[PDB]
Amino acid sequence: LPVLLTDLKIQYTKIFINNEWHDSVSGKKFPVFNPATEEELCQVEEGDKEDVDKAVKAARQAFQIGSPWRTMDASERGRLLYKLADLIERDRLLLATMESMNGGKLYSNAYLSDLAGCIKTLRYCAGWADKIQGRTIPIDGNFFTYTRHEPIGVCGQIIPWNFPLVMLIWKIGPALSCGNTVVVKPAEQTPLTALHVASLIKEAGFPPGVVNIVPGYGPTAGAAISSHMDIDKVAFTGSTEVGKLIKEAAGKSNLKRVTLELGGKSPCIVLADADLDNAVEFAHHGVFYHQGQCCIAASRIFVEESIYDEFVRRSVERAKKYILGNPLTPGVTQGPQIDKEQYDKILDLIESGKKEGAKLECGGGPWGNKGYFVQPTVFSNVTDEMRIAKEEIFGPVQQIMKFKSLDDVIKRANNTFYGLSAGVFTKDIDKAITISSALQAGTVWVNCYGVVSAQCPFGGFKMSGNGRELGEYGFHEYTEVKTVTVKISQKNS
Amino acid sequence: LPVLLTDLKIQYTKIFINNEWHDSVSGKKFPVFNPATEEELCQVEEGDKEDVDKAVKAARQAFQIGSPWRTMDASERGRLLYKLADLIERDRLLLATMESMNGGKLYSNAYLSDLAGCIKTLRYCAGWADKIQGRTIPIDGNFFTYTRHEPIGVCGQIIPWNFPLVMLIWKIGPALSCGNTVVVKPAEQTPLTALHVASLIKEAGFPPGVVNIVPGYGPTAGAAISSHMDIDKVAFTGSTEVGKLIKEAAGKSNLKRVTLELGGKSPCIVLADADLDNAVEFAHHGVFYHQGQCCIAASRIFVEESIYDEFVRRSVERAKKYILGNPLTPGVTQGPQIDKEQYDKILDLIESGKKEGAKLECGGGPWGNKGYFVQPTVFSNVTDEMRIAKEEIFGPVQQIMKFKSLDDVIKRANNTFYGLSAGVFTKDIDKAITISSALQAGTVWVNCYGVVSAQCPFGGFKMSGNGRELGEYGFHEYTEVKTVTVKISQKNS
Amino acid sequence: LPVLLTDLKIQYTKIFINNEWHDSVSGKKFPVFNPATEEELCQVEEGDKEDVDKAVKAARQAFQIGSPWRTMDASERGRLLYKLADLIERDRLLLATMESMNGGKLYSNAYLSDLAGCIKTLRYCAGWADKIQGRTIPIDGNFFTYTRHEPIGVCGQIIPWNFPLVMLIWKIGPALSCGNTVVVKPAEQTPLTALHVASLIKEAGFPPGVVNIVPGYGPTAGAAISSHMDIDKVAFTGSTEVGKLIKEAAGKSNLKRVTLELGGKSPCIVLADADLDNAVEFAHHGVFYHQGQCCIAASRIFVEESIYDEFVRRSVERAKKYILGNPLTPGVTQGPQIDKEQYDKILDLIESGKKEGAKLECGGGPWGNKGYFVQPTVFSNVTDEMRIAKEEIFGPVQQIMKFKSLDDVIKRANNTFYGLSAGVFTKDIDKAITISSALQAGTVWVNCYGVVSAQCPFGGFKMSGNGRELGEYGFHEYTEVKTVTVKISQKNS
Amino acid sequence: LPVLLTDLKIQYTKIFINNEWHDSVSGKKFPVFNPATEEELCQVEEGDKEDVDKAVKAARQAFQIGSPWRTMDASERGRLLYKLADLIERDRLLLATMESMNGGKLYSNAYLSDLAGCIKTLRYCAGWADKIQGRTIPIDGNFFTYTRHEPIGVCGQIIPWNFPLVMLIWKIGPALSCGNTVVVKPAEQTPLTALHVASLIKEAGFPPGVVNIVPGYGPTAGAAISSHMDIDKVAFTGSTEVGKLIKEAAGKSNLKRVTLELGGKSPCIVLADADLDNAVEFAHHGVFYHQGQCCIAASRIFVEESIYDEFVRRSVERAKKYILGNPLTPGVTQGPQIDKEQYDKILDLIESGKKEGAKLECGGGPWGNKGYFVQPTVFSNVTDEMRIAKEEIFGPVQQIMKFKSLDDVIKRANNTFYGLSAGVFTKDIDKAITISSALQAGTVWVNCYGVVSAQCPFGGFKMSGNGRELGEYGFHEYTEVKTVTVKISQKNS
Ligand SMILES: [Cl-]
Ligand SMILES: [Cl-]
Ligand SMILES: [Cl-]
Ligand SMILES: [Cl-]
Ligand SMILES: [Yb+3]
Ligand SMILES: [Yb+3]
Ligand SMILES: [Yb+3]
Ligand SMILES: [Yb+3]
Repeated sequence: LPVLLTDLKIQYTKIFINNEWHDSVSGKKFPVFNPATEEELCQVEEGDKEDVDKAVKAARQAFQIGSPWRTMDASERGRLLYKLADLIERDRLLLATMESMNGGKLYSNAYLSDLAGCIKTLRYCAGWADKIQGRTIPIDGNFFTYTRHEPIGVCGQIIPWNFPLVMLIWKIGPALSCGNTVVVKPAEQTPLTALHVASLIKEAGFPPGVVNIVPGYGPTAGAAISSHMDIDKVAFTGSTEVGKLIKEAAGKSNLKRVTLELGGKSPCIVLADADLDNAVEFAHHGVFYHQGQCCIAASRIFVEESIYDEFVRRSVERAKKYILGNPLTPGVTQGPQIDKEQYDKILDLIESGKKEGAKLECGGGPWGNKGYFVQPTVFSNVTDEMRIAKEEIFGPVQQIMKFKSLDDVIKRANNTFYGLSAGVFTKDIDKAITISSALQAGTVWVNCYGVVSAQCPFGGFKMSGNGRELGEYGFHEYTEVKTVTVKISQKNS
Repeated sequence: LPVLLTDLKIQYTKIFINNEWHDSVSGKKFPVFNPATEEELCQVEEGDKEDVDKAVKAARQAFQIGSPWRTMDASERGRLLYKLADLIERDRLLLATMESMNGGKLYSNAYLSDLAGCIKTLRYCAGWADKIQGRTIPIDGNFFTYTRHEPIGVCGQIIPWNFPLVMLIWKIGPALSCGNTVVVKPAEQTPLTALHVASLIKEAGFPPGVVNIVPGYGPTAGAAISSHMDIDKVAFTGSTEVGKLIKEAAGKSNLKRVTLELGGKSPCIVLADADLDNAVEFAHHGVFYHQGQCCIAASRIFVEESIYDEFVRRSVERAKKYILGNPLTPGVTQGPQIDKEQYDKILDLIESGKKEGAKLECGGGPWGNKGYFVQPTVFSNVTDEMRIAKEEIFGPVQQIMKFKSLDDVIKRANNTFYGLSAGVFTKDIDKAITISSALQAGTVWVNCYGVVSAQCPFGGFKMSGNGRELGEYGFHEYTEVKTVTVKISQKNS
Repeated sequence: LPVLLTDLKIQYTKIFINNEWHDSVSGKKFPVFNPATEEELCQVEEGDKEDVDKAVKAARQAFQIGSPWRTMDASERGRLLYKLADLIERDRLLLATMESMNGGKLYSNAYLSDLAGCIKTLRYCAGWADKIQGRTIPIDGNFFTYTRHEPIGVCGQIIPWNFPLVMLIWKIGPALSCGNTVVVKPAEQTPLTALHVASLIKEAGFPPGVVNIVPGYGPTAGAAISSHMDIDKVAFTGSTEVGKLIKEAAGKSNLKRVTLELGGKSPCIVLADADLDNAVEFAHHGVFYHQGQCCIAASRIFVEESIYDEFVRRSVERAKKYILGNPLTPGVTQGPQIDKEQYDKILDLIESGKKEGAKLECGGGPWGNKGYFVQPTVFSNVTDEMRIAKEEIFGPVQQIMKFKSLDDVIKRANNTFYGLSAGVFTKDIDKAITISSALQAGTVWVNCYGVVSAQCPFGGFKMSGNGRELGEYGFHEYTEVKTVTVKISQKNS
Repeated sequence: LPVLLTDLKIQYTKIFINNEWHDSVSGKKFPVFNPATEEELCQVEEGDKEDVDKAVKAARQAFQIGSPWRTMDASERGRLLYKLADLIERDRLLLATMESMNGGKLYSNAYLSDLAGCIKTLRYCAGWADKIQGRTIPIDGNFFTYTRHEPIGVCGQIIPWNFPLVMLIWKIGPALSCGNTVVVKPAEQTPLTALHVASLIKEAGFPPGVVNIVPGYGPTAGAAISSHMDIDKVAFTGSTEVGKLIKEAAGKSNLKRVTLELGGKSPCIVLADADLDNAVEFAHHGVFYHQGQCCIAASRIFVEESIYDEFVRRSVERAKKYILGNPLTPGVTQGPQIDKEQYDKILDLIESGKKEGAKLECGGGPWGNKGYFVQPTVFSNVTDEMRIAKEEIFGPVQQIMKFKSLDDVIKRANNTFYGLSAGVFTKDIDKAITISSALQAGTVWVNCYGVVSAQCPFGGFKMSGNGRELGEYGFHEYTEVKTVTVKISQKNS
């Protein structure tokens, strides 16, 4: 784990449009904070409807027929993306520090996991650019028919604060690989890494207007994107609540395409025959990773009666081993929550757990004199009606439940409007296949949890999302199919 | 062209749920009319929110893990669909008569085109049932990862009145092939063919609750479908205006998946080098087919200056050759519009053409003492600002425009919020490919128009739709991808 | 199990070319026998090089550009195949009787398994006809590039005697679905079902010359096919020995494409944790099905030491329960071997088992006064060097071996030039996945054996074959890819 | 066009096995020559059957289950290939010089075309590594079935002398991307670039034994590869004559898979309406590129009568503009033929053209006092029976023929056992599509010629080849499909 041997200096704080740095039309700025100290890190230009309009015009112009981005070889789009990955690799130390400092993310994770995933995902996407293909089709009658899988056009992309850099790349990688242009609105909490990446997009040689980055707030800049009459598609990751507003606004405006990656209340099912230590470790990591600030948090763990007490005991032992503090210090194993609103919501939910009669096993309160820290918390004897069993906590709070009937626990696992992911722990082949088939979740892990790679599509069932990101399948939502049918004198097979 | 040698008797008029016939919960009925005579044909049970709720419960139960529809071989779903096609083929005379009588559709077309397309499309879809496949994926790390392309679940399907039988099959064929269950709401104007098909679904042996058909009105039964908290996906074909309401309601309710096939204002571009007679014939058929009541109507025809006068002349000659009347009588070549609302809208638009200074070449008024008939109408010297150049008419009204610059005419062709289809007429290879690439339309025909087959995906760019129907690509919107990732000791390529 | 209530009458005995029945050019005929009685059933026209030449000219003419088979809609090729399946279904009783009588196949199996598989496979293939698609490709430079997946042309298809009807359809179904024309040479032992099917091909309405059937001998008619200068592809199922001659002759003649489905010496690995009764039953059925006359016979069963004695005991109990006799009589559970040569080879191999010191558990000799019957035979304590452990027996002879080390048994399983299939019996998820990955076999069954369906590709590793049949992947070997690259002024994504 | 500013020094001349440099088992060496001067460049170790055996053992060991190459992430195989491309890019000057000096290839072409194509193709292949996917399949019955697209194993790859570096990468790129190990035998005329690349394979960090390079002769080392009992697949590019021997030897040995890219006698058809200057230029470049030493040489140009004289005139003008000499000197536009055998064959064929009565328009003899130079030669009034119209010349010799009937000229174009490529020159959409459909050739160019890219599959019909290289489709011949079918209690869609 190497480190940045010089203090981090912030440089890019302006709106990025047509590969140039712009002040906001209003001239207004907004503060960016460090969640571990509660102090301001810098001021960033506040983009609003006027700044989004400017970005969309730039993206539209870069998408015009005959433009450099439209006419360059698909393989050259791929080359630009591979170059961008090499540049992010070059700036790995500074990006990981910036991510840790701005996002409250453990530095070891930011460096070893987030930045590695960013680079790997970009390289994966670069490889697809010249492999996106349409079809020739044996239509009835004397015609030659083919399809083009064209880019859609201008894509508005709203990035969350939990994995700012990784999610930036999950959105721009496929969009750019397919030949779209983008208007990106990073989270108001975490715009800094995106703006540094914008500097590298310019350096890599992307044509101007292909990527535009407008920092600002959700209700202003985000709503402007979702309601814009000349944005062809919006991609959003965040709360199911905002996802509903995005989908509504797309309908009311211009029927723009929508992909959504939203909340979860993901279940694990631990059968009596499971490797118990493996299940305890993965379920733990599943819920506590990045201070519980993952959509796929394993937030309902159902364990068969006969191993339930042992599971809870081993779980509690594991949860008591954390060292809270500044995420930049080596040996620290839990950072802060992102901000006050999230912090408040987590404490309010923990209070309902206590009140509604869940058994508190450890934690259950705040920590420290500054920073938005929550003690890692475990609740056992949780029942399905409790707030902590129904609502996404997005904090370091583990719920452990008991079951005796597999039919019943699958019904309980599925009894939610969420459906992002699930885990199944068992040594039985038949159970692994049949339970994973029966769970209403977009990703099911068997004897593991939280394994996400560029090669696999990822997305939710039900209210956890619309569409998929990554893998071969995820590229589909960044193309628009055009059928061309040509009259011919005589067709032959 | 054989005919039904006995008078048509109407039999199926009730709500179809769990393969049984139900009265409406309210007990209310609504009238169904013949648009050629303005007389009532029968009374049909009026489904509302209570009847939709009943249908969705039935569809949900038929979709449960372990149910007959979920556990039967994919190849058996295909067999049921091929059986259903054979039954529709058996009842071809009666279905085509019912379609002609109820829908105002020329009988020769209903028999030779609509019913043939219904049967062919069903047979095509039947063939896909056991060919829908997921992937095994070479994920990073020691894991085995695969995907399942599962059915989504309960699909609400809202069918238009213009092609009631064909569009019923375009929706149910793929949905059922993929293993979904469906709640169908046929158009209030045209429920009769759908209910007859329901009788054949029962006869073919589909399990109960797999297909449920609830006749009724858009604002009541349609809104109930779009806003239902346990419908996983809604598919709608109709006006862009209603499409916007559907997408809004999906967002506000349960974030259900939405596919929309909506209006158009589709352009044709006729180059000076085109086979003129071929272009005149296809552009004519393109706009006048089924009394102009096609989403893909070729409603803006741009013709190069030097051949423009000849094109208009030959167009007018062709448009003056129709015989209006009852669509059941042999030799009749134009039937009525579907209803009063459509009729009014068409006459009001024709009035704006005259008023705003378009040149009326033929037609321009109503016809007859009964039935919703409009004279076939041609306007030349149309300009881009006129109501008839901007708004979907959905009537027998042809607009012919002049151009001299190809750059300019592509911009004019694309200058609309619509984007369903387009036509290009030229003998030049380079022009055919480059113009078709530049047009923002889901289907582009070259030297033809209106060629639609089961093998080709069909759908709109921009506000003409979201998603695609038919072809390999159209099956994607009736599946939900689940990724399963299994921990293993050691992976090998 | 219904039966033919009238004595079977043989009708079609001539060469089938251009949908007409031909005598042999020489005028010669050859006898066809019943293997259960050793008596002649009829005389069939003996096709030779002159008759193959005539068939290839017919197939070539039916494949010419502009011919009915080349110009008909892909969907119509599919319709013809679905019609042919309906006709085979209609003649199911007579075909199953003919198969049983001619092939020595148990009637219950012929009716319930072979004929059902024939019909299902044809219906599967029919579904692919209009779903075979090429690609549009984003090539570097200003070009439009697409591919056509064309039929190859005239395909010579050499069918084995073990599953004459099923294998006829495995070859012609995909070939015809893809738009090829075929010259078929059924096994000299079993030409009768193929000729009846030819009568149904004519009845279904296939254009003449699309399917031609030339009965005759391997060294004459088969060699003529393999060495023909105007056959584009040869498909052969049979012994690895003949497969080598076919591949050699394709190289020496016209470099025709070759697919081969050849012998096996397929292993099963039974782990100590396996469901023992399930493993015993599947391994038994795996080796004894159709008198052991299956390429995939489970002819080396490796069982973990601790359950080995119990496995052998339960295996022997199962093998002693057969009733030998005429395959048409209800209750009979083992028919004869196909002919003298196979019969001799089986007895000679059984003699080596005894001689080389394998432990004979049951059987080990001939049965009856007529017909080519072999007692069902089990050998335990078999070692890897014995003839019965190395050579394909193609008879009712089970070999059971012991192992203690999983590493070692995988090496033993793989230590063969064969590689058609394998079985793994275990309750452990990790073992199932890792063992199946490590086995060098085209199909690996887990906790089952011999499960073959139209939807799955099937074929060998190593000397068990070249290429795959059936599934999506199997259709590839019946197309030829043509790339078309068109110069254009300017490409756009 | 930058150049190597230091004299080229040859370094790598030994056999490359397990990432180490080996002398030949015999200790023998063979000379390598410069074809422009006829002088020896160096001595290289002569690999024979003993050296191939050593290479195959190394490749087999690197392919064992549990080895680094088998267990590394697919994405890491891709990374190694992208690294190798970066290294070839770094050594571009030296590789292009070595190619020019050893291969007789014009330096500008070697640098700007060959090396660029090498790098681009490697980068394309790198992108596929983690995108090779199998399927999950909805089989009949209660089973879970999936497929693995595994690497085949040890691939023997025999590279031609005409494009030594490009063809090396066309073979190793896909093979390695798919996870195979390789034993490569470069052409005896041109081993030097391959051995330098081997040095870069070691530097990039490929595991030992994954790539092994054995220089030597065709009849010894090549035959050893083709006949080896433990090589799973052989890929060969070269003469159709040797291709036949390779396919024969694969059949006689171990039924190894064979892909062949062989000769051509490719036709162009120039219609009267074609852009004549464009057609003349592409047809010229098509036949004369790299001294005519391309499999796809446009060696039969059929031109419509009315433009034939003008075409010949303009062709002859173009062919008279070459400057022959050493391919390293700027401004030189034609290098030597590769060796004496090729040189002799070309002069002998040119002599038949004169003798059999073709009209000699220019050239027709040798050039210079040293080097294997042939004057660029044009023959008009060529007829279909002449040796120069039937046999692959593989030299700078253009044949121009006359036609009047399009039906007849397509028959003439197709009347050959070859089928690699073809060109069609016309402005007519219908003709372009229908002629390209009717030509029996693997690649058809329209209004261009010789356009080859990594994204497009390439290969022959008929005796010009078996299989395809490059594009998505070309990756298929470097995988082996394994079906895994798992018994389950109950399947659900
Ligand atoms: Cl498509
Ligand atoms: Cl997928
Ligand atoms: Cl392809
Ligand atoms: Cl597959
Ligand atoms: Yb505080
Ligand atoms: Yb009226
Ligand atoms: Yb005997
Ligand atoms: Yb000389």
